[PDB]
Amino acid sequence: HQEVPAKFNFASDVLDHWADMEKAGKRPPSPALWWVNGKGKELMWNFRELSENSQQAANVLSGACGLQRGDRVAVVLPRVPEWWLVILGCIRAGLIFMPGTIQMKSTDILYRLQMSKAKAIVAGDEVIQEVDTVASECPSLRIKLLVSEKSCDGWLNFKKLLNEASTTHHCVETGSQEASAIYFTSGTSGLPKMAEHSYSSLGLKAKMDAGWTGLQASDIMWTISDTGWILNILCSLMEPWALGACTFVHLLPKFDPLVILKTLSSYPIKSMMGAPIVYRMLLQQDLSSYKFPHLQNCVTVGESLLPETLENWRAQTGLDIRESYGQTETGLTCMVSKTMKIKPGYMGTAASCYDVQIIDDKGNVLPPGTEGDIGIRVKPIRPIGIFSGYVDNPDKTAANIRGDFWLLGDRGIKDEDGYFQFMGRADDIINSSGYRIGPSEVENALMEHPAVVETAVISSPDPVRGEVVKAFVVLASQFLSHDPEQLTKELQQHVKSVTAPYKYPRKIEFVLNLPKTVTGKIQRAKLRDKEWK
Ligand SMILES: CCCC(=O)SCCNC(=O)CCNC(=O)[C@@H](O)C(C)(C)COP(=O)(O)OP(=O)(O)OC[C@H]1O[C@@H](n2cnc3c(N)ncnc32)[C@H](O)[C@@H]1OP(=O)(O)O
Ligand SMILES: Nc1ncnc2c1ncn2[C@@H]1O[C@H](COP(=O)(O)O)[C@@H](O)[C@H]1O
Repeated sequence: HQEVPAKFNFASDVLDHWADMEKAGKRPPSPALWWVNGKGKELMWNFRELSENSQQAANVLSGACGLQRGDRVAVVLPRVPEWWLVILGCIRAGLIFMPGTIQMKSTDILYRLQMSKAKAIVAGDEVIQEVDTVASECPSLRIKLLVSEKSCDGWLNFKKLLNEASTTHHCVETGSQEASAIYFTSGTSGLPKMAEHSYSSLGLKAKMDAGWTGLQASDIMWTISDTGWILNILCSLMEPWALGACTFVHLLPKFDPLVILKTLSSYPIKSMMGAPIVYRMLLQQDLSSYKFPHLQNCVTVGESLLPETLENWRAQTGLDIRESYGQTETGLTCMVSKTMKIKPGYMGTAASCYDVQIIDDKGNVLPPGTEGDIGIRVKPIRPIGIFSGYVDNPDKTAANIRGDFWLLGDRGIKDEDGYFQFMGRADDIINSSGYRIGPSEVENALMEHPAVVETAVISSPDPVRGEVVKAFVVLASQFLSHDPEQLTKELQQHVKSVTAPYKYPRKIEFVLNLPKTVTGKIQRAKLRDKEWK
């Protein structure tokens, strides 16, 4: 059960509120999207322009391309304004948007198009070849829209059609619970599932969290993220636009901490969001060379924020980092808001929609100080912000419900004030530098190589990245004579070539056998335990 309005749409109910206010002269034209490429190109839309231009977006998707309410549109773009325009476009036209990363390889993309039966893909120069390799294998795929300075046979020209489109679109009266986005999400075993979010679970939820960061209507916030991750829709797009604030985007084509540091010291960025690894890379630089007195709010999600990282950032910049915690399925689940005291090593308290608790094997709420499983009350009322379920897979959804609670799959402890401390993933999912990696994905990749007869992929402790993907590999005997170091690199290269490179095995150990259950299932937990300390 849920307690929402019957209808909601971020675009008509939030974005267009800010456009009208400018139109009505009740607010001056206020910056919404400020994009830079680092090479001297900058573009800015105020809220009217953002509105007008994304209505153009919607008319491209629904008029030119004929996409219809409920159709699914894959979106694989780098950090260019058109991602924001397209996403808004989908929201207006009632299209289900499915972001992914430009790190994807052809098989990654095939898997998503076939699984989702997408009717459209909106891509850039990065993956176009990749897509063309597999498009003929996707019978539901009708529309291929390319965001590029070049045109290409078989691709519609987004930037041209956009410019040709009307600035008036009639926004669809989308329902609160109606599908708006699918985000593919990795699991403890098997390949990625389709996590479906509603118009409310993203848009209403973000409206209600808006401000936790410390952002005000007149500030600029820079979220540093691949456009594919849910971080992007919630913090780069919805958080600021809920408040009428401006969102900053740097193409940041190579993730360069020095460019980050120069950007912070050259623009009036008030808030920044990024995974802890971003703050760690930044700390490896010489921050004395930079000053950014305008920056006041630094937040993080995706990984545990190390007390030492928190400490050093404070020492080196005079600023706190306020942590938050969540997953694709739940969004922002816990946070340290601007006014809360920071407890090093704790990720904050429940998002305001959520009853978050530590729960036992039978689903009972545990007392403070007791380790258990972290859970969001979803019965009898399902809170605004929880996703709608795994598409086509209600069993897997049912499988993460225990009693009245949805299970995050993380262990934790709750203190006396309701602050949560993360105590580890309870399953085989790997978290490496803020990525959520399914072990089967990396295993299948390795198994394609003739050298690998059997493999198990588990997490390995790493100072810098927290945790890295490690493979245990049983070798085809022919290969026992190869140089190990050479063979390791060959295998690493192989994984990187067939699936998004971020998941490759940074460590590989060759072994004669993998431990198993009497039923013949590999005991990753066993390997994982031995690998830690
Ligand atoms: C409510 C929940 C919200 C959320 O938290 S959503 C989750 C948020 N998570 C994140 O944002 C993840 C953030 N972390 C990162 O982005 C980091 O990985 C970070 C900061 C960019 C550092 O990245 P890098 O080490 O440069 O690269 P990477 O860690 O992504 O690993 C990729 C490996 O492969 C390479 N690669 C990348 N693109 C490639 C390409 N197109 N072709 C061939 N190779 C490529 C890359 O060099 C790296 O390999 P290597 O370490 O150099 O051997
Ligand atoms: N603040 C944090 N501390 C520790 N782990 C986190 C934090 N935020 C996110 N995670 C991990 O990342 C997962 C979410 O991955 P994703 O679904 O890609 O957002 C969670 O289930 C946690 O395992």
